[PDB]
Amino acid sequence: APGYENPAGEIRTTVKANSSTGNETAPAQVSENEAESGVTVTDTISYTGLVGGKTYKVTGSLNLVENGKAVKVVVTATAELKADESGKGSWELDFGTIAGLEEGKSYVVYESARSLERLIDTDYDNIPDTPQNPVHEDPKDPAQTITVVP
Ligand SMILES: [Mg+2]
Repeated sequence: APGYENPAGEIRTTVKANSSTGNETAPAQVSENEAESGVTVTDTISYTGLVGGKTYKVTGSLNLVENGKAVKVVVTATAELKADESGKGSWELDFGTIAGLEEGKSYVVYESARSLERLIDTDYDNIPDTPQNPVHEDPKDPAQTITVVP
């Protein structure tokens, strides 16, 4: 086949819980009363180095964090999303309305964006043979974290 330069992708994530958004410094926060009432959780996935116009199966997980480690999947969400023509842009993944988040606990979002098509050449025959799949799985990323406060 002709010249095939492998795409090299990166995804970053920002969680929103009700009206609170995580950032580089501090997690999103919801009160115990908000947690009892059901928390709307959405995650923004900022991507670069994807293949323009290609569809990615995005899977997200909301994870209980203890001692800086993800110890329990609370909920997952999934959608098939198209990369912008430039291969850079953002997606929104809607987790819906989450019950049972506990006061004093932190929860972290992970994202996996896996192309439907084979876009990575693993064997240098110039033929792509495996999906492109950047991930963001940082249990200590405050931008992906929700903390329940009194
Ligand atoms: Mg190949």
